[PDB]
Amino acid sequence: RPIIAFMSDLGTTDDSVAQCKGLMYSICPDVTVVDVCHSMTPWDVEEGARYIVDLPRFFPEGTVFATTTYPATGTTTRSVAVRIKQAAKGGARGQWAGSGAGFERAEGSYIYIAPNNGLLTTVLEEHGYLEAYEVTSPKVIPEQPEPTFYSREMVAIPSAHLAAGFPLSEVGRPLEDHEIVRFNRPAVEQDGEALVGVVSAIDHPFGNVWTNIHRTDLEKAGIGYGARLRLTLDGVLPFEAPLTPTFADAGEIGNIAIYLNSRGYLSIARNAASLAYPYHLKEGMSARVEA
Amino acid sequence: RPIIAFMSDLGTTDDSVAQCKGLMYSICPDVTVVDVCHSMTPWDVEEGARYIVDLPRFFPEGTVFATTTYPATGTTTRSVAVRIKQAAKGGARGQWAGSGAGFERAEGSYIYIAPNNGLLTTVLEEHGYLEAYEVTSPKVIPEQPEPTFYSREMVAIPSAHLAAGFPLSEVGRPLEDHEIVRFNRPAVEQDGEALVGVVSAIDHPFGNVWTNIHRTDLEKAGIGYGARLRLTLDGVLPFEAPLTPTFADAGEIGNIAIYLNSRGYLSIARNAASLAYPYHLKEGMSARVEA
Amino acid sequence: RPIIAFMSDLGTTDDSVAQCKGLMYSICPDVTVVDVCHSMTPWDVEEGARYIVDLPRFFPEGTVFATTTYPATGTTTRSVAVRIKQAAKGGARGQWAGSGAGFERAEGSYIYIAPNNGLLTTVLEEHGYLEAYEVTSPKVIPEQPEPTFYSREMVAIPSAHLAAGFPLSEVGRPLEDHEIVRFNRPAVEQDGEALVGVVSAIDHPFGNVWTNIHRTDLEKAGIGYGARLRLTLDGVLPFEAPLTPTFADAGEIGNIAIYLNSRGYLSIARNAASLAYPYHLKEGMSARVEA
Amino acid sequence: RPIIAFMSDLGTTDDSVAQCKGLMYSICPDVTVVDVCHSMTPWDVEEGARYIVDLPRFFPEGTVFATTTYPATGTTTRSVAVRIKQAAKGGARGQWAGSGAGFERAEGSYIYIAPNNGLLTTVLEEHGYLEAYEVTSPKVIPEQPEPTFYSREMVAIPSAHLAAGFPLSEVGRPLEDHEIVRFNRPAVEQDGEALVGVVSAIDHPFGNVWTNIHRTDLEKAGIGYGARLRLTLDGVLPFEAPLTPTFADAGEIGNIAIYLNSRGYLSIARNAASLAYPYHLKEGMSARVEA
Amino acid sequence: RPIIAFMSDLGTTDDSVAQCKGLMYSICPDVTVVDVCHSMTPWDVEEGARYIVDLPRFFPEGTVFATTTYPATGTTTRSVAVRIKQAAKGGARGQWAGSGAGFERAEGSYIYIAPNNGLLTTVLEEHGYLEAYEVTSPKVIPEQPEPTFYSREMVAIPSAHLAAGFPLSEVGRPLEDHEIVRFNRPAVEQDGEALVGVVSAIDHPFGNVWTNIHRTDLEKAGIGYGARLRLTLDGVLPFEAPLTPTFADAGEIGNIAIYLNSRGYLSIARNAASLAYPYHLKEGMSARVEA
Amino acid sequence: RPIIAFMSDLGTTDDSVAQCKGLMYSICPDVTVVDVCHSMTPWDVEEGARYIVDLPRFFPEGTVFATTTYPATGTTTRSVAVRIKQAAKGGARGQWAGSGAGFERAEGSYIYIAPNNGLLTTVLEEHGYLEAYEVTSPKVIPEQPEPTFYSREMVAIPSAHLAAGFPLSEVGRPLEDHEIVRFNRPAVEQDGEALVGVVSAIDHPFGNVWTNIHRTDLEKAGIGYGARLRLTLDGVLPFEAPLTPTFADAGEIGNIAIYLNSRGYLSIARNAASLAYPYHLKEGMSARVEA
Ligand SMILES: Nc1ncnc2c1ncn2[C@@H]1OC[C@@H](O)[C@H]1O
Ligand SMILES: Nc1ncnc2c1ncn2[C@@H]1OC[C@@H](O)[C@H]1O
Ligand SMILES: Nc1ncnc2c1ncn2[C@@H]1OC[C@@H](O)[C@H]1O
Ligand SMILES: Nc1ncnc2c1ncn2[C@@H]1OC[C@@H](O)[C@H]1O
Ligand SMILES: Nc1ncnc2c1ncn2[C@@H]1OC[C@@H](O)[C@H]1O
Ligand SMILES: Nc1ncnc2c1ncn2[C@@H]1OC[C@@H](O)[C@H]1O
Repeated sequence: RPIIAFMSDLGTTDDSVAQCKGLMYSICPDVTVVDVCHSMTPWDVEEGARYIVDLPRFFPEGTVFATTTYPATGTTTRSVAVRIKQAAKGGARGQWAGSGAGFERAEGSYIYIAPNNGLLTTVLEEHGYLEAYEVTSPKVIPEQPEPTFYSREMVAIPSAHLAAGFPLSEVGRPLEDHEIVRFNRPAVEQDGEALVGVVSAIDHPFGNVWTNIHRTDLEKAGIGYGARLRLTLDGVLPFEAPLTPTFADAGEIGNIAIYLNSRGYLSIARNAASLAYPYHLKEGMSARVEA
Repeated sequence: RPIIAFMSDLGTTDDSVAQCKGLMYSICPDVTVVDVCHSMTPWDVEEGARYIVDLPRFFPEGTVFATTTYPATGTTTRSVAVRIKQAAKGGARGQWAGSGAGFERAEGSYIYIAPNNGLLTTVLEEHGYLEAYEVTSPKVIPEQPEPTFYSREMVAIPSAHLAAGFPLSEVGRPLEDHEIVRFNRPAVEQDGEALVGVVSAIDHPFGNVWTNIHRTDLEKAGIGYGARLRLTLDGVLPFEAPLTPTFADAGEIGNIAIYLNSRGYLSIARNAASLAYPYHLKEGMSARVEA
Repeated sequence: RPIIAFMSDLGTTDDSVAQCKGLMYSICPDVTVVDVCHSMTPWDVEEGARYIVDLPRFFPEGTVFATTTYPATGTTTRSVAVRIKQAAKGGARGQWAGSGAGFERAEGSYIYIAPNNGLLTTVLEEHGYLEAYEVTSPKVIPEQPEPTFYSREMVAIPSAHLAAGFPLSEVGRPLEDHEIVRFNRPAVEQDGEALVGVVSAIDHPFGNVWTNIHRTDLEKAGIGYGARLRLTLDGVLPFEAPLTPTFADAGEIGNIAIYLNSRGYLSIARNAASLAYPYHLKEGMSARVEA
Repeated sequence: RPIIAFMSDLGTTDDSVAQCKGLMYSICPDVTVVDVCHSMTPWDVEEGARYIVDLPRFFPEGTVFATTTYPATGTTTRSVAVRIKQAAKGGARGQWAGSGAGFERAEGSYIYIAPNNGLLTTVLEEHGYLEAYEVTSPKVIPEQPEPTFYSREMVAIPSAHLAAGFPLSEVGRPLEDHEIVRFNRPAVEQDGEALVGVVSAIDHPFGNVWTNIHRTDLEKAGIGYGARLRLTLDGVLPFEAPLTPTFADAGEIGNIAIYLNSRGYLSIARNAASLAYPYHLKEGMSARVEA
Repeated sequence: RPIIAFMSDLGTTDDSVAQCKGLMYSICPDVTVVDVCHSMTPWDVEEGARYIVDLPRFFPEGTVFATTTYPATGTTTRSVAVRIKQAAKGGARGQWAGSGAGFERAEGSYIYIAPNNGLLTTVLEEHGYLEAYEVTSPKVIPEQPEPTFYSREMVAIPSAHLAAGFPLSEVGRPLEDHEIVRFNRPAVEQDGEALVGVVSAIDHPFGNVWTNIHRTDLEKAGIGYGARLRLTLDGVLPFEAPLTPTFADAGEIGNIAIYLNSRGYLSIARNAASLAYPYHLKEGMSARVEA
Repeated sequence: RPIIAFMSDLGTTDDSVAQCKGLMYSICPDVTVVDVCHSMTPWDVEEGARYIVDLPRFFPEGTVFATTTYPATGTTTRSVAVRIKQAAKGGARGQWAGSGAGFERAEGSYIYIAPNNGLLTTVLEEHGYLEAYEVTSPKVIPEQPEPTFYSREMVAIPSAHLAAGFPLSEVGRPLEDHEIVRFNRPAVEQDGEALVGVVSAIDHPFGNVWTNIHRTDLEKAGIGYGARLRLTLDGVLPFEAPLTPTFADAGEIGNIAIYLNSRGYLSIARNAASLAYPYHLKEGMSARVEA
């Protein structure tokens, strides 16, 4: 029962994803293809990273993550296939996912395959890796790859072989760490008592505002649930609420909640109302938080 | 062979649904997860209800419906899990779904699990139920649920246990009928000869206009197929057409068709043209029909 | 391991696709339903055709394509079910899909079931067919089909029977060629030595512009890779670039690439930037190319 | 004391109109320049005609109307200057404008100067004319006119000379009637009992809907104030109301009023609410009235 | 040198305002018509009132304000014409307007003529009046007024007569105070020591936000310039700044300024940037201020 | 008969402009106020400059240009009042404006009064100046200026005094050239045979594209009417046409015209169609022209 969890920038409007999947079932008949999402901003590797980084703990060990935005499609670039180390806890607390105490996931239990364009930056940062290979073997990629469709040729296709039991180390040569492209993650800076970050994401479809200010950034400033915060967005929008676990703690529908999102990050929202949408709050806006 | 049909407000733009599915495949390795849709207006329980009420007769017996919009996520609230009674005939004529004479579905064959926020109102109204349980057992939900993600913790996760054969009566204590939250459904009023309802939905992607005026409401003012009807929307934009089975009966493309939709309700459309969109017709607009 | 690849105009916003899938699993329990897309412009048979024409080669043999926009729903019209002949190579070079030299598909290995409304025009043209039948048997369609939902009644339900091994020739009588509705595709017309076609698609989500000017139209005009092209769109907007295999060949991010798409047609893009969106380029705009 | 009323497509966003006015005050120091409007759809002669046809009876005798959209700017074309015959009664009843019994205007009291591109079609149709001259004399136009600004050179400038008392017959040679460009006006057709016209204008800023069905057309099918009428727009959106003098006769705010507008034409509106805007009703939509 | 200052809801897109002006010049040839604005939300008497209430002090004595939105056009309603009492100081400090110490205006120096529909509510409140009359005399209005155009018939035309020296008291009978329709203005309400009002206007084209919280409301709460204010808008968006005289006091371009507008009310802006537009702030949003 | 030509950023939607004008008539009873435009992008001094720079030749000598966007309102900044030197020819040719050979305007014949914020940069660059004074005298400005309305206090008010004959040199102290704020005009660069500039303006309401590439830039590259040009916009849109005097020279409606606009600058448009609007071409886009 192999699983490919499939995240791409291919959209939901044509047969692009179906082509990949058709090939996945062709190569790995017993595969279950699980869509992550296909609507990421094309070529936004940092956004794509966000949709794939917290996946492992939710999936059975041995799951293969075929994750791709491939702007360098048709070039001599080749994908990277990595076996991660830690599946890694997560969420507002830092816990295993599932009922009871959650599913503890073994180490070295997930493979990601992606363009080597930095899409896996946070995956490697947060999970670490045991081994990483360039995907070159004609056994797992086309000998004549479609130039404009490396997401299919260099990710979907080899992902299905990996899911089918194709040995990871046989995809091509091992890559040294410096050969794995990374994008830079701008740090949350200490600017006084304040933590200064950005709006990392508008949380669709709700219009919640996600920051790159992590629980760990907060914990080491002393900020926990109950702490009375000023969260300033866009330089000019204080917001003031206690840090609370959830939206409803804000009381009346529409009230401001400052909370920790399911990924573990400082967030702001309204209670059963959209914060971001009516006021056109966007990713990239500044986010400062002080107690 | 078990099936969970999954309806949420989680959107299709990030890994939220994928996190749920990964846990569903984790808990119930043989499961098939069928998306209903994930694009409902967040927190709009009445709209979510529309997407799930007609589902049972389409699905194999034993299907679990994991249905969720969870505005009260992170609160002490707990989901309700119900075995419905009748799968119930549906459509313009009221029939079993499928080839030949349709597939008759044994009673008690489907479980819904949902926030106990009234999402299941029309499910219970239309199918009845045999048993209802609060979902509280740590065998089916996290001991430390993500405060902001009860749709995962309190729906997706225990739905997978239910699909995996976890005895329904073991999820929590039985709920009495008055403990199951219901929303109020606006009645269709008789106003003289007229029937007064509402545009209950714009039928995307076609821009057909669905009202809450049922066929039973029509055959109460004498109205069957063939009847010249006047249908006014938003109080001002009126329409005249016979009540016909389908769009093409309007004749020319763009012509107004008044019909019964596939859920049995008085609707208005253009034949192979959008009615709602050019005129920005919206859900919530008054709808009056008179013969 | 039966597969139904499912392409409809049903959208992704309600339970319509789920109703179809439920019945698919009801009828063929071991089936895997693979979504192609569901977001096509309703009733645009030419567009629906693009999303289905090059599917066969990507899918395991025996795959059934359930492909439907059904504007004549509720009429006396009946679907056509065809077994196509050659699975047919594609891409910018014309190959079999997959790793290695790709995966050859035996002839007569795929069935399409569709409204008989021309949706299968390009499938038949490109693949040929071995047998075509009207879908009328109450073994495979409802005796009382829902008038407004033939996509489910006359495509979804019967496709599942076909996926389950119901003999194709027993679905109804054989259709002669002339009985299979076709749409006409406008030809690429000559104007001096310029090729005049149309923008056949904006390739979402990338904003690439696809024209109906094929590789054959080009190399029949002595235009090969490396050729300096002037591409005018909408009779106004001119672009000049050499013909190149892929986007990154344009050089800097945002530079114009004129290339052949993964479907084999003259297309235009910005490199890792969206061309169509900032300029509000649309399907149906004229496209003129010249050396 | 001379007045030039100035209607152009020059917009209100730059100094274009101001350049015209400066020259108008330069040439005719005592002049009063009255803006009609400057926001007409560029090059839409029929729309510009609407803005100028009803003007004469409102203005003191001797007023010059400088009316211009000039798509043929910079060509050998020359403006036409005409002394109209009758100032003509107007409105729903047809009357002189002003207090008491209105201000009767002597015949031959108004001059229009315009591109000879049909802008004056309805002016001539409704007022008749006494004399018409091509505007060519270097005493009233630049010897070296700005190619792209004939609205200034060939309208604003000579209009100011005319206001300054430059003899009209001295502007150029007389034009014969066939040399004055006219546009074709769609006739109002009798279709059974119905009258078929068009939405001739959306009446901004109110979103009232003006048709080209005249009161004379109405009192030809027997229709006067009080008559229950059915009015359909865009073929599909029909409306029923008595024909009433004014909006408030509809009773409640938002209620449909069918009336004769201030230019004598069958119109539809809501009472103190916008009709056109919520429904995106547009000029050019068919309009059928039947009693 | 008679002046009519003209404020209507007639828009700037057709000949409506020009028809009025033509008649104004017909009746009072030496008149200067000064446009206030013509773009007010149709029928929004409260909004119309804002554009006219502080005019008198800026205008030469004897100016007539012809001020009209006329939703009850064509009814038995007649306009009111009033001579106001004190021309009344204004601004953020309360002064006479002009160079030097400004220009004092004699009392009883201005006439407003308007629908009797409350448009003059704040004019009367702020200025008082010496005399008020119903406008009925066929000397100043048409005997056959155009039903849909009372703004012209019952405001424009009679204002020109008044501008021309037609005795005010001869326009019709005197109206008692109670006969002059007033609208109610919602009060700034107390909540703790916070002032709760509304966004009374988005100050176009700047995107400044004007509230109905007046200088008096503030310094009645012990809020003076230099006071640190928290201004929450729409019950969501918080801003903090000291109260300052002007925008540039915020410092950097784009910084928040909370200030008193040139009309004397608490307002909020970005310095030389638009506040309202990026945040889609609207008139009618709640505005809460607190020290 | 003094004239104030009045250009501001005050908009057309409230009483702001009327206040200024009221004061202008108060101070200079016999004044004619001529609106330039009031809809400039607030605080965009370069845009405002464009609306005022070519004004003088169109106006009678002695005209006063009250031109203002005043983001530094309420500060210790004071306006500059300048008497220009050359009225300066203009247009595609470089000619005097008016009928015959045009109105030659004497030198030193126009005064501009503006904030000293660089709004007059091009005015001074193109016309030169004879004298310039800071506007400080309480005879021409308020002693207590409205902080947020320096466009009225420091421009409209003193402009009316200047129009009334108030001696220019008495407004305040002479300013040295270095005290007159200028904005930088980026030069058109010679990059080969090419002239590289920008899109300086979208020419509303037509959607023509104006560049800052001047006839003088062209003449000294040898480019005149008839020259076959490639005009590349936005780096990726060649356009190719001869440089022609006017739009119609492009032939068919919608054809590309490259021409010299009425201000003397290289421009591109379609013939009686909008170039900029359908494709969302904007100011600030690159503009290269080569023969
Ligand atoms: N204009 C463009 N530029 C660069 N890459 C593009 C592109 N359009 C699609 N792709 C890539 O092709 C493989 C997909 O993943 C997508 O990122
Ligand atoms: N701002 C908000 N307020 C309340 N509930 C929210 C919310 N954002 C997401 N959810 C709920 O979190 C679980 C999802 O199903 C969603 O309904
Ligand atoms: N207004 C309309 N006119 C014609 N066909 C319609 C329609 N709405 C839905 N359908 C068809 O019903 C089956 C779906 O595939 C869809 O194409
Ligand atoms: N649909 C409508 N309802 C009510 N009044 C209207 C209207 N259209 C224009 N007017 C009024 O006619 C005089 C103008 O001032 C305008 O307010
Ligand atoms: N938010 C703002 N910031 C700076 N100046 C502003 C402003 N709103 C209006 N003005 C200026 O006030 C005088 C007008 O000319 C305008 O430019
Ligand atoms: N692109 C274009 N094509 C044709 N005429 C145009 C044009 N832009 C402005 N004008 C005309 O130039 C004089 C104005 O009145 C306007 O109609």
